[PDB]
Amino acid sequence: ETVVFVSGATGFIAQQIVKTLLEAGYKTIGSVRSEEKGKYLKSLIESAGLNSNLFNYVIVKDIGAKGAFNEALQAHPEVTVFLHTASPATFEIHDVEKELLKPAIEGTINALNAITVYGKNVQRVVITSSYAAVAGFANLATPGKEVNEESWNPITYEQALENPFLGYIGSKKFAEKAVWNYIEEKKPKWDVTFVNPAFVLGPQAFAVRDKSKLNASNEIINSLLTPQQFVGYFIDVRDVAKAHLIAFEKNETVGQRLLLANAPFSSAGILDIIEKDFPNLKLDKSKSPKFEETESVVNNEKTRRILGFKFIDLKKSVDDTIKQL
Ligand SMILES: NC(=O)C1=CN([C@@H]2O[C@H](COP(=O)(O)OP(=O)(O)OC[C@H]3O[C@@H](n4cnc5c(N)ncnc54)[C@H](OP(=O)(O)O)[C@@H]3O)[C@@H](O)[C@H]2O)C=CC1
Repeated sequence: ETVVFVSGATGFIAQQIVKTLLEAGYKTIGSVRSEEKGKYLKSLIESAGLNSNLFNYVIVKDIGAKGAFNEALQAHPEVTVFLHTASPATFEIHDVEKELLKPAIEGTINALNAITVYGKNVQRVVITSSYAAVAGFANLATPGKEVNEESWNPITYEQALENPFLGYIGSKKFAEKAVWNYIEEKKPKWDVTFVNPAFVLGPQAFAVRDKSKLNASNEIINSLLTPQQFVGYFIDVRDVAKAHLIAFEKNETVGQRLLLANAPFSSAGILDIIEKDFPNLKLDKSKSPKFEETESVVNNEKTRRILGFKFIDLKKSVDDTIKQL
């Protein structure tokens, strides 16, 4: 009876969501940008021993476009759960409002409109948001201070306009705000849950494509193998994926923001792990790091209690990432 729609299903996080849904036996519909991406994903699922009869794809070439999901939800009236995992990709930015904040905000509204009008059987929407909407960064960072599932990044709309880096952060905050504004205003019959991941690391659900460059967050790792250093909170992608299932499965997740952050990390600390665990790689050397004393402290025991499983630690995450390469 439960049919789960997953937007942008070929992505790094979304492929792990799709794999997790199928291991749990859920009928799954993934949106892909092309027939080839859909056939490719189905073949990955087949070659992994999963029941590929549980998976189908729909072609949605442009996920932020007006009405982009209208036809998919006509063709699949059985959808009861909609995991909106993806925001449209962005590239070289010249107009931060028009190229970053606008497509992010309008993309989520356009998706919510289509769900409300065409997804008449949808009971739960899960929004993949971001830890960026929860804690403050750069000069707005609050090192030593606690953030929890109710905290918001204080960045204002105008502050987000200043440069692409803050525009990306602001895009996450104000896209999620658009969802909250849509609920209060239009009062849809479906319930919402948010998953707010920090830096997502870990192995790909199925396959390599190109060992030379992985998804953006995992370039924190592959850059070392291949370096802009980083600091903050990490979360293993498999924990992000499991959290999306709990997000629609439980009643206590309605109106909740699940803070998907495990433990602090640095790029140097990840290099230390690769140095100790992969001796045939003795790599590259750096030193210009940040120290975590720019980061808020995460209190997410509420999330960890709702999720009810133990997170994968950084060593296992990094080890599993390297093994695929
Ligand atoms: N990874 C992280 O650390 C975090 C990621 N997120 C968010 O989660 C989402 C995906 O994360 P991740 O999986 O890591 O990124 P990936 O690049 O691995 O996945 C990107 C996905 O977005 C799809 N996509 C992008 N633009 C469009 C578009 N215009 N029309 C249709 N499909 C589109 C891609 O389609 P194709 O496969 O066809 O290229 C791909 O499926 C992003 O929105 C990201 O901001 C949130 C918090 C942290």
